[PDB]
Amino acid sequence: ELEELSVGSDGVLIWKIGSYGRRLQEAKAKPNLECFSPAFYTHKYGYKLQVSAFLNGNGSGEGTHLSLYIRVLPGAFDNLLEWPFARRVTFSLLDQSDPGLAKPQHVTETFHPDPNWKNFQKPGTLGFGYPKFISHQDIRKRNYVRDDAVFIRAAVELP
Amino acid sequence: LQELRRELEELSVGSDGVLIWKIGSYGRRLQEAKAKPNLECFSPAFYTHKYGYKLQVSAFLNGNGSGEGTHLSLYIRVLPGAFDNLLEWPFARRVTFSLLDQSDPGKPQHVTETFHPDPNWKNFQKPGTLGFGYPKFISHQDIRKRNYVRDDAVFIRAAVELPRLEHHHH
Amino acid sequence: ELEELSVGSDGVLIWKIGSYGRRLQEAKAKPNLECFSPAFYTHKYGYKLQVSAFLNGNGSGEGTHLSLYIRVLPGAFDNLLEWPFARRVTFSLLDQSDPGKPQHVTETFHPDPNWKNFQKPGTWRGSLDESSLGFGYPKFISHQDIRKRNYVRDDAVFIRAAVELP
Repeated sequence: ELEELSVGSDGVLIWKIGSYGRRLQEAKAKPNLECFSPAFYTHKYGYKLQVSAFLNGNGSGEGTHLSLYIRVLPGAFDNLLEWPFARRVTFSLLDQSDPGLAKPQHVTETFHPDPNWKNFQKPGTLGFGYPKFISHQDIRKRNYVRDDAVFIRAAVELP
Repeated sequence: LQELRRELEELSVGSDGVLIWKIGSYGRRLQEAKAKPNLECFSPAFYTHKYGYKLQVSAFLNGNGSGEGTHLSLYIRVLPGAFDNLLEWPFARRVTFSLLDQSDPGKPQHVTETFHPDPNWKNFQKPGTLGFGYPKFISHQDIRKRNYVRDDAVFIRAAVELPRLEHHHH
Repeated sequence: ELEELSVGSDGVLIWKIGSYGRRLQEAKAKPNLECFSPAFYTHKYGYKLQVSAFLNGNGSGEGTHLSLYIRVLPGAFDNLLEWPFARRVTFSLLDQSDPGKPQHVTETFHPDPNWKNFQKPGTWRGSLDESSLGFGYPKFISHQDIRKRNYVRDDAVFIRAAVELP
Protein backbone atom coordinates (compact mmCIF):
# COMPACT_ATOMS: atom_id res chain seq x y z
CA GLU A 1 0.00 0.00 0.00
CA LEU A 2 1.18 3.48 0.84
CA GLU A 3 2.76 1.93 3.89
CA GLU A 4 5.61 0.90 1.66
CA LEU A 5 5.78 4.48 0.53
CA SER A 6 6.44 5.63 4.09
CA VAL A 7 10.14 5.82 4.61
CA GLY A 8 11.83 7.66 7.42
CA SER A 9 13.69 10.79 6.56
CA ASP A 10 17.16 9.87 7.49
CA GLY A 11 15.69 7.38 9.92
CA VAL A 12 13.20 9.79 11.34
CA LEU A 13 9.53 9.53 11.84
CA ILE A 14 7.49 12.44 12.96
CA TRP A 15 4.08 11.23 13.94
CA LYS A 16 1.30 13.55 14.67
CA ILE A 17 -1.50 12.96 17.06
CA GLY A 18 -4.41 15.29 16.71
CA SER A 19 -7.53 15.54 18.74
CA TYR A 20 -5.39 15.17 21.82
CA GLY A 21 -7.92 16.34 24.36
CA ARG A 22 -10.63 13.96 23.22
CA ARG A 23 -8.12 11.16 23.12
CA LEU A 24 -6.79 11.85 26.55
CA GLN A 25 -10.22 11.49 28.01
CA GLU A 26 -10.52 8.11 26.34
CA ALA A 27 -7.23 6.89 27.65
CA LYS A 28 -8.38 7.96 31.10
CA ALA A 29 -11.49 5.88 30.83
CA LYS A 30 -9.87 2.83 29.37
CA PRO A 31 -6.31 2.53 30.45
CA ASN A 32 -5.55 0.07 27.64
CA LEU A 33 -6.17 2.41 24.68
CA GLU A 34 -3.25 2.74 22.35
CA CYS A 35 -2.39 5.23 19.65
CA PHE A 36 -0.44 3.91 16.71
CA SER A 37 1.79 5.71 14.34
CA PRO A 38 1.97 4.82 10.73
CA ALA A 39 4.45 2.14 9.93
CA PHE A 40 7.67 3.43 8.50
CA TYR A 41 10.81 1.93 7.07
CA THR A 42 14.02 2.99 8.63
CA HIS A 43 15.75 3.48 5.40
CA LYS A 44 14.86 2.40 1.93
CA TYR A 45 14.80 -1.36 2.03
CA GLY A 46 14.99 -1.54 5.75
CA TYR A 47 13.16 -2.54 8.84
CA LYS A 48 9.47 -1.83 9.29
CA LEU A 49 8.73 0.01 12.53
CA GLN A 50 5.77 1.44 14.30
CA VAL A 51 5.44 3.82 17.18
CA SER A 52 2.83 3.68 19.88
CA ALA A 53 1.58 5.81 22.69
CA PHE A 54 -0.42 5.65 25.86
CA LEU A 55 -1.76 9.13 26.51
CA ASN A 56 -2.72 8.37 30.06
CA GLY A 57 0.22 6.10 30.52
CA ASN A 58 0.68 2.49 31.31
CA GLY A 59 2.49 0.35 33.80
CA SER A 60 4.20 2.61 36.28
CA GLY A 61 3.37 5.61 34.15
CA GLU A 62 -0.24 4.79 34.25
CA GLY A 63 -2.54 7.67 35.10
CA THR A 64 0.42 9.99 35.59
CA HIS A 65 2.48 10.01 32.44
CA LEU A 66 2.55 9.63 28.72
CA SER A 67 3.97 6.28 27.61
CA LEU A 68 5.86 5.75 24.33
CA TYR A 69 6.83 2.46 22.69
CA ILE A 70 8.15 1.05 19.43
CA ARG A 71 7.89 -2.31 17.75
CA VAL A 72 9.15 -4.19 14.71
CA LEU A 73 6.75 -5.34 12.12
CA PRO A 74 6.91 -7.98 9.50
CA GLY A 75 8.34 -6.30 6.46
CA ALA A 76 9.06 -7.09 2.83
CA PHE A 77 12.81 -7.04 3.05
CA ASP A 78 13.22 -8.81 6.32
CA ASN A 79 15.14 -11.64 4.72
CA LEU A 80 17.81 -9.19 3.65
CA LEU A 81 18.41 -7.71 7.08
CA GLU A 82 20.60 -8.27 10.13
CA TRP A 83 18.73 -9.85 12.99
CA PRO A 84 18.04 -8.93 15.62
CA PHE A 85 17.33 -5.26 15.12
CA ALA A 86 20.12 -3.52 16.90
CA ARG A 87 19.85 0.16 15.97
CA ARG A 88 19.39 2.85 18.57
CA VAL A 89 16.14 4.68 18.77
CA THR A 90 15.53 8.10 20.17
CA PHE A 91 12.11 9.20 21.20
CA SER A 92 11.29 12.87 21.36
CA LEU A 93 8.14 14.65 22.21
CA LEU A 94 8.49 17.84 20.43
CA ASP A 95 8.06 21.19 21.99
CA GLN A 96 6.14 23.20 19.42
CA SER A 97 7.81 26.52 19.88
CA ASP A 98 9.07 28.57 16.95
CA PRO A 99 12.66 27.60 16.68
CA GLY A 100 13.46 31.16 15.76
CA LEU A 101 12.93 32.54 19.21
CA ALA A 102 14.83 29.90 21.11
CA LYS A 103 16.09 26.41 21.03
CA PRO A 104 12.90 24.53 21.63
CA GLN A 105 13.13 22.04 24.47
CA HIS A 106 12.14 18.55 23.58
CA VAL A 107 11.63 15.76 26.02
CA THR A 108 13.84 12.96 24.77
CA GLU A 109 14.76 9.41 25.75
CA THR A 110 17.03 6.96 23.87
CA PHE A 111 17.59 3.23 24.09
CA HIS A 112 19.88 0.72 22.57
CA PRO A 113 17.90 -2.38 21.83
CA ASP A 114 18.68 -5.39 23.96
CA PRO A 115 19.49 -8.65 22.17
CA ASN A 116 18.53 -10.34 25.42
CA TRP A 117 14.92 -10.08 24.52
CA LYS A 118 12.77 -11.53 21.79
CA ASN A 119 11.06 -8.26 21.02
CA PHE A 120 13.45 -7.20 18.31
CA GLN A 121 13.94 -10.49 16.57
CA LYS A 122 12.93 -11.34 13.10
CA PRO A 123 9.21 -11.33 12.89
CA GLY A 124 7.59 -14.48 11.75
CA THR A 125 4.70 -16.04 9.93
CA LEU A 126 5.49 -4.96 22.18
CA GLY A 127 8.95 -3.67 21.45
CA PHE A 128 10.62 -1.41 23.94
CA GLY A 129 9.18 1.59 25.58
CA TYR A 130 9.01 4.14 28.29
CA PRO A 131 6.15 4.07 30.76
CA LYS A 132 7.12 7.39 32.32
CA PHE A 133 8.16 9.33 29.25
CA ILE A 134 6.64 12.53 30.40
CA SER A 135 4.36 13.41 33.23
CA HIS A 136 1.12 15.25 32.76
CA GLN A 137 2.47 18.20 34.67
CA ASP A 138 5.48 18.49 32.41
CA ILE A 139 3.33 17.94 29.30
CA ARG A 140 1.32 20.98 30.13
CA LYS A 141 4.47 22.97 30.17
CA ARG A 142 5.82 24.85 27.16
CA ASN A 143 4.40 23.83 23.80
CA TYR A 144 4.24 20.03 23.95
CA VAL A 145 0.54 20.24 23.31
CA ARG A 146 -0.45 22.86 20.75
CA ASP A 147 -3.48 23.42 18.56
CA ASP A 148 -4.55 20.18 20.13
CA ALA A 149 -1.91 18.01 18.65
CA VAL A 150 1.36 16.47 19.71
CA PHE A 151 4.37 15.38 17.78
CA ILE A 152 6.11 12.12 18.41
CA ARG A 153 9.47 11.81 16.85
CA ALA A 154 11.33 8.58 16.38
CA ALA A 155 14.89 8.66 15.22
CA VAL A 156 16.70 5.51 14.17
CA GLU A 157 20.42 5.81 13.94
CA LEU A 158 21.67 4.73 10.62
CA PRO A 159 24.88 3.12 9.53
CA LEU B 1 -11.50 9.76 -5.40
CA GLN B 2 -10.36 13.04 -3.90
CA GLU B 3 -9.23 11.45 -0.64
CA LEU B 4 -6.25 9.35 -1.68
CA ARG B 5 -5.29 12.22 -3.85
CA ARG B 6 -4.92 14.21 -0.63
CA GLU B 7 -2.83 11.53 1.00
CA LEU B 8 -0.67 11.55 -2.13
CA GLU B 9 -0.33 15.25 -1.49
CA GLU B 10 1.50 14.42 1.71
CA LEU B 11 3.99 12.41 -0.27
CA SER B 12 4.86 15.34 -2.42
CA VAL B 13 8.27 16.48 -1.30
CA GLY B 14 11.03 18.41 -2.98
CA SER B 15 14.07 16.80 -4.48
CA ASP B 16 16.75 18.47 -2.44
CA GLY B 17 14.22 21.31 -2.32
CA VAL B 18 13.36 21.35 -6.02
CA LEU B 19 9.99 21.05 -7.59
CA ILE B 20 9.73 20.45 -11.29
CA TRP B 21 6.33 21.08 -12.67
CA LYS B 22 5.47 20.08 -16.12
CA ILE B 23 2.89 21.78 -18.22
CA GLY B 24 1.96 20.01 -21.37
CA SER B 25 -0.48 20.78 -24.08
CA TYR B 26 1.06 24.17 -24.03
CA GLY B 27 -0.23 25.70 -27.23
CA ARG B 28 -3.68 24.56 -26.37
CA ARG B 29 -3.40 25.81 -22.82
CA LEU B 30 -2.10 29.19 -23.77
CA GLN B 31 -4.98 29.51 -26.08
CA GLU B 32 -7.54 28.57 -23.48
CA ALA B 33 -6.01 31.21 -21.31
CA LYS B 34 -6.48 33.97 -23.85
CA ALA B 35 -10.09 33.00 -24.15
CA LYS B 36 -10.85 32.69 -20.43
CA PRO B 37 -8.90 35.04 -18.11
CA ASN B 38 -7.63 35.41 -15.56
CA LEU B 39 -6.57 31.80 -15.79
CA GLU B 40 -4.23 30.42 -13.16
CA CYS B 41 -2.40 27.15 -13.52
CA PHE B 42 -1.57 25.29 -10.31
CA SER B 43 1.30 23.09 -9.60
CA PRO B 44 0.86 20.40 -7.03
CA ALA B 45 1.46 21.28 -3.42
CA PHE B 46 4.77 20.11 -2.20
CA TYR B 47 6.84 20.11 0.86
CA THR B 48 10.11 21.80 0.63
CA HIS B 49 11.55 18.99 2.56
CA LYS B 50 10.18 16.24 4.70
CA TYR B 51 8.27 17.68 7.64
CA GLY B 52 9.03 20.97 5.92
CA TYR B 53 6.96 23.82 4.53
CA LYS B 54 4.13 23.31 2.06
CA LEU B 55 4.29 25.49 -1.00
CA GLN B 56 2.32 25.73 -4.20
CA VAL B 57 3.45 27.15 -7.57
CA SER B 58 1.27 29.24 -9.88
CA ALA B 59 1.35 30.31 -13.45
CA PHE B 60 -0.64 32.39 -15.83
CA LEU B 61 0.08 31.44 -19.37
CA ASN B 62 -1.60 34.65 -20.41
CA GLY B 63 -0.04 36.79 -17.72
CA ASN B 64 -1.38 38.50 -14.66
CA GLY B 65 -1.26 42.09 -13.64
CA SER B 66 1.52 43.93 -15.33
CA GLY B 67 1.99 40.86 -17.43
CA GLU B 68 -1.23 40.06 -19.15
CA GLY B 69 -1.23 39.37 -22.85
CA THR B 70 2.51 39.68 -22.94
CA HIS B 71 3.97 37.40 -20.35
CA LEU B 72 3.96 34.20 -18.51
CA SER B 73 3.36 35.04 -14.86
CA LEU B 74 4.92 33.01 -11.99
CA TYR B 75 4.10 33.04 -8.30
CA ILE B 76 4.54 30.93 -5.17
CA ARG B 77 2.37 30.31 -2.16
CA VAL B 78 2.77 29.11 1.37
CA LEU B 79 0.05 26.75 2.34
CA PRO B 80 -1.10 25.56 5.67
CA GLY B 81 0.84 22.42 6.48
CA ALA B 82 0.78 19.57 8.93
CA PHE B 83 4.09 20.61 10.56
CA ASP B 84 3.89 24.43 10.66
CA ASN B 85 4.33 24.64 14.43
CA LEU B 86 7.72 23.04 14.05
CA LEU B 87 8.90 25.68 11.66
CA GLU B 88 10.49 29.10 11.51
CA TRP B 89 8.21 31.96 10.58
CA PRO B 90 8.03 33.93 8.56
CA PHE B 91 9.15 31.66 5.74
CA ALA B 92 12.61 32.77 4.89
CA ARG B 93 14.25 30.47 2.37
CA ARG B 94 15.58 31.44 -1.00
CA VAL B 95 13.32 30.60 -3.87
CA THR B 96 14.60 30.30 -7.39
CA PHE B 97 12.16 30.10 -10.22
CA SER B 98 13.38 28.70 -13.51
CA LEU B 99 11.77 28.17 -16.84
CA LEU B 100 13.56 25.34 -18.32
CA ASP B 101 15.38 25.22 -21.60
CA GLN B 102 14.88 21.72 -22.87
CA SER B 103 18.18 21.11 -24.54
CA ASP B 104 20.48 18.17 -24.03
CA PRO B 105 23.61 18.96 -22.06
CA GLY B 106 25.38 17.92 -25.22
CA LYS B 107 24.72 23.34 -22.86
CA PRO B 108 21.49 25.08 -21.88
CA GLN B 109 20.29 28.36 -20.50
CA HIS B 110 17.16 28.76 -18.55
CA VAL B 111 15.41 31.90 -17.49
CA THR B 112 15.71 32.15 -13.72
CA GLU B 113 14.98 34.39 -10.77
CA THR B 114 15.70 34.23 -7.05
CA PHE B 115 14.36 36.08 -4.10
CA HIS B 116 14.72 36.19 -0.43
CA PRO B 117 11.19 36.00 0.72
CA ASP B 118 9.88 39.14 2.23
CA PRO B 119 9.09 39.05 5.92
CA ASN B 120 6.39 41.69 5.55
CA TRP B 121 4.81 39.73 2.80
CA LYS B 122 1.80 38.32 4.52
CA ASN B 123 1.65 34.90 2.89
CA PHE B 124 5.12 34.06 4.07
CA GLN B 125 4.10 34.28 7.67
CA LYS B 126 2.51 31.61 9.74
CA PRO B 127 -0.70 30.41 8.22
CA GLY B 128 -3.58 31.27 10.48
CA THR B 129 -2.24 34.66 11.50
CA LEU B 130 -1.54 35.97 -2.05
CA GLY B 131 1.37 34.60 -4.00
CA PHE B 132 4.55 36.52 -4.35
CA GLY B 133 5.62 36.46 -7.93
CA TYR B 134 6.92 37.85 -11.16
CA PRO B 135 4.18 39.25 -13.31
CA LYS B 136 6.60 39.37 -16.22
CA PHE B 137 8.78 36.31 -15.91
CA ILE B 138 8.89 35.42 -19.55
CA SER B 139 7.85 37.28 -22.70
CA HIS B 140 5.57 35.48 -25.05
CA GLN B 141 8.20 36.28 -27.59
CA ASP B 142 11.16 34.89 -25.66
CA ILE B 143 9.30 31.75 -24.74
CA ARG B 144 9.37 30.80 -28.39
CA LYS B 145 13.11 31.14 -28.36
CA ARG B 146 15.39 28.20 -27.81
CA ASN B 147 13.75 25.20 -26.17
CA TYR B 148 11.42 26.73 -23.69
CA VAL B 149 8.73 24.90 -25.52
CA ARG B 150 9.38 21.41 -26.71
CA ASP B 151 6.82 18.81 -27.64
CA ASP B 152 4.12 21.14 -26.45
CA ALA B 153 5.40 21.20 -22.92
CA VAL B 154 7.03 23.50 -20.45
CA PHE B 155 8.96 22.96 -17.23
CA ILE B 156 8.57 25.31 -14.27
CA ARG B 157 11.25 24.76 -11.71
CA ALA B 158 11.05 25.94 -8.12
CA ALA B 159 14.17 25.51 -6.07
CA VAL B 160 13.92 26.26 -2.40
CA GLU B 161 17.13 26.60 -0.47
CA LEU B 162 17.04 24.12 2.27
CA PRO B 163 18.28 24.58 5.76
CA ARG B 164 21.77 23.26 6.00
CA LEU B 165 22.42 20.76 8.75
CA GLU B 166 24.53 21.52 11.78
CA HIS B 167 26.92 18.81 12.66
CA HIS B 168 29.49 18.56 15.24
CA HIS B 169 32.90 19.09 13.89
CA HIS B 170 34.93 16.03 14.65
CA GLU C 1 1.12 9.39 -10.63
CA LEU C 2 1.19 6.17 -8.74
CA GLU C 3 4.10 5.34 -11.00
CA GLU C 4 5.83 8.68 -10.98
CA LEU C 5 6.66 8.08 -7.37
CA SER C 6 8.98 5.27 -8.27
CA VAL C 7 12.58 6.20 -7.45
CA GLY C 8 15.38 5.61 -7.17
CA SER C 9 17.15 5.29 -3.86
CA ASP C 10 20.51 6.49 -4.75
CA GLY C 11 19.59 4.89 -8.06
CA VAL C 12 18.66 1.58 -6.59
CA LEU C 13 15.76 -0.66 -7.29
CA ILE C 14 14.99 -3.78 -5.42
CA TRP C 15 12.36 -5.80 -7.06
CA LYS C 16 10.82 -8.66 -5.19
CA ILE C 17 9.21 -11.48 -7.01
CA GLY C 18 6.64 -13.41 -5.07
CA SER C 19 5.12 -16.79 -5.82
CA TYR C 20 8.29 -17.97 -7.44
CA GLY C 21 7.40 -21.57 -7.58
CA ARG C 22 4.10 -20.89 -9.17
CA ARG C 23 5.58 -18.35 -11.55
CA LEU C 24 8.42 -20.61 -12.64
CA GLN C 25 5.94 -23.32 -13.37
CA GLU C 26 3.78 -20.91 -15.34
CA ALA C 27 6.78 -19.88 -17.38
CA LYS C 28 7.50 -23.42 -18.31
CA ALA C 29 3.95 -23.69 -19.58
CA LYS C 30 4.47 -20.62 -21.71
CA PRO C 31 7.91 -20.01 -23.19
CA ASN C 32 9.02 -16.44 -23.62
CA LEU C 33 7.06 -15.41 -20.55
CA GLU C 34 8.16 -12.13 -19.11
CA CYS C 35 8.16 -10.67 -15.65
CA PHE C 36 8.30 -6.94 -15.34
CA SER C 37 9.61 -4.70 -12.73
CA PRO C 38 7.79 -1.61 -11.69
CA ALA C 39 9.01 1.41 -13.55
CA PHE C 40 11.60 3.34 -11.71
CA TYR C 41 13.61 6.51 -12.02
CA THR C 42 17.31 6.89 -11.57
CA HIS C 43 16.80 9.93 -9.53
CA LYS C 44 13.93 12.32 -9.22
CA TYR C 45 13.05 13.87 -12.55
CA GLY C 46 15.50 11.40 -14.01
CA TYR C 47 15.70 8.52 -16.44
CA LYS C 48 12.93 5.98 -16.48
CA LEU C 49 13.85 2.32 -16.43
CA GLN C 50 12.31 -1.07 -16.17
CA VAL C 51 13.78 -4.42 -15.28
CA SER C 52 12.56 -7.71 -16.56
CA ALA C 53 13.23 -11.33 -15.81
CA PHE C 54 12.57 -14.59 -17.55
CA LEU C 55 12.07 -17.25 -14.91
CA ASN C 56 12.53 -19.98 -17.43
CA GLY C 57 15.07 -18.15 -19.54
CA ASN C 58 15.26 -16.28 -22.79
CA GLY C 59 17.33 -16.85 -25.84
CA SER C 60 20.30 -18.96 -25.02
CA GLY C 61 19.10 -19.36 -21.48
CA GLU C 62 15.70 -20.66 -22.35
CA GLY C 63 14.63 -23.50 -20.13
CA THR C 64 17.91 -23.41 -18.24
CA HIS C 65 18.47 -20.04 -16.53
CA LEU C 66 16.90 -16.92 -15.23
CA SER C 67 17.28 -14.20 -17.80
CA LEU C 68 17.67 -10.57 -16.80
CA TYR C 69 17.19 -7.41 -18.83
CA ILE C 70 16.92 -3.64 -18.48
CA ARG C 71 15.26 -1.09 -20.78
CA VAL C 72 14.93 2.61 -21.10
CA LEU C 73 11.38 3.76 -21.07
CA PRO C 74 9.90 7.02 -22.23
CA GLY C 75 9.91 9.46 -19.44
CA ALA C 76 8.38 12.75 -18.55
CA PHE C 77 11.76 14.48 -18.10
CA ASP C 78 13.49 13.16 -21.13
CA ASN C 79 14.21 16.50 -22.67
CA LEU C 80 16.19 17.60 -19.64
CA LEU C 81 18.51 14.67 -19.76
CA GLU C 82 21.64 13.52 -21.53
CA TRP C 83 21.38 10.94 -24.26
CA PRO C 84 22.37 8.32 -24.76
CA PHE C 85 21.88 6.92 -21.25
CA ALA C 86 25.40 6.01 -20.32
CA ARG C 87 25.37 5.11 -16.65
CA ARG C 88 26.88 1.91 -15.24
CA VAL C 89 24.45 -0.78 -14.26
CA THR C 90 24.76 -3.50 -11.67
CA PHE C 91 22.50 -6.50 -11.64
CA SER C 92 22.25 -8.59 -8.51
CA LEU C 93 20.30 -11.66 -7.55
CA LEU C 94 20.28 -11.36 -3.83
CA ASP C 95 21.20 -14.18 -1.55
CA GLN C 96 18.76 -13.76 1.32
CA SER C 97 20.86 -14.81 4.25
CA ASP C 98 21.45 -12.70 7.35
CA PRO C 99 24.78 -10.97 7.53
CA GLY C 100 25.81 -13.47 10.18
CA LYS C 101 28.07 -13.40 4.42
CA PRO C 102 25.76 -13.16 1.46
CA GLN C 103 26.86 -14.69 -1.83
CA HIS C 104 25.07 -12.31 -4.08
CA VAL C 105 25.02 -12.97 -7.80
CA THR C 106 26.11 -9.82 -9.57
CA GLU C 107 27.03 -8.40 -13.00
CA THR C 108 27.88 -4.87 -14.10
CA PHE C 109 28.14 -3.31 -17.50
CA HIS C 110 28.74 -0.02 -19.15
CA PRO C 111 26.23 0.76 -21.85
CA ASP C 112 27.25 1.13 -25.46
CA PRO C 113 26.59 4.47 -27.21
CA ASN C 114 25.14 2.59 -30.21
CA TRP C 115 22.53 0.85 -28.17
CA LYS C 116 19.32 1.96 -29.69
CA ASN C 117 17.03 1.56 -26.74
CA PHE C 118 19.44 3.66 -24.78
CA GLN C 119 19.21 6.58 -27.15
CA LYS C 120 16.59 9.18 -26.61
CA PRO C 121 13.18 7.61 -26.38
CA GLY C 122 10.35 8.16 -28.75
CA THR C 123 12.08 8.03 -32.08
CA TRP C 124 11.89 4.91 -34.22
CA ARG C 125 15.38 3.63 -34.82
CA GLY C 126 15.14 0.42 -36.82
CA SER C 127 12.44 -1.85 -35.49
CA LEU C 128 10.36 -2.09 -32.39
CA ASP C 129 12.98 -4.11 -30.61
CA GLU C 130 15.91 -1.85 -31.19
CA SER C 131 13.78 1.04 -29.96
CA SER C 132 12.00 -0.60 -27.02
CA LEU C 133 13.77 -3.62 -25.58
CA GLY C 134 16.69 -3.73 -23.27
CA PHE C 135 19.95 -5.33 -22.44
CA GLY C 136 21.02 -7.88 -19.94
CA TYR C 137 21.91 -11.47 -19.36
CA PRO C 138 20.21 -14.44 -20.98
CA LYS C 139 22.02 -16.71 -18.49
CA PHE C 140 22.25 -14.80 -15.23
CA ILE C 141 21.83 -17.86 -13.04
CA SER C 142 21.00 -21.50 -13.83
CA HIS C 143 18.02 -23.37 -12.44
CA GLN C 144 20.24 -25.59 -10.41
CA ASP C 145 22.41 -22.83 -9.01
CA ILE C 146 19.41 -20.88 -7.82
CA ARG C 147 18.08 -23.69 -5.65
CA LYS C 148 21.34 -23.21 -3.80
CA ARG C 149 21.70 -21.06 -0.69
CA ASN C 150 18.97 -18.51 -0.20
CA TYR C 151 18.52 -17.13 -3.69
CA VAL C 152 15.06 -18.34 -3.05
CA ARG C 153 13.56 -17.73 0.42
CA ASP C 154 9.91 -18.06 1.36
CA ASP C 155 8.98 -18.44 -2.27
CA ALA C 156 10.45 -15.10 -3.45
CA VAL C 157 13.52 -13.74 -5.14
CA PHE C 158 15.14 -10.38 -4.90
CA ILE C 159 16.45 -8.64 -7.98
CA ARG C 160 18.45 -5.52 -7.49
CA ALA C 161 19.37 -2.97 -10.13
CA ALA C 162 21.85 -0.30 -9.30
CA VAL C 163 22.46 2.65 -11.57
CA GLU C 164 25.71 4.38 -10.96
CA LEU C 165 25.19 8.01 -10.07
CA PRO C 166 28.17 9.60 -11.63
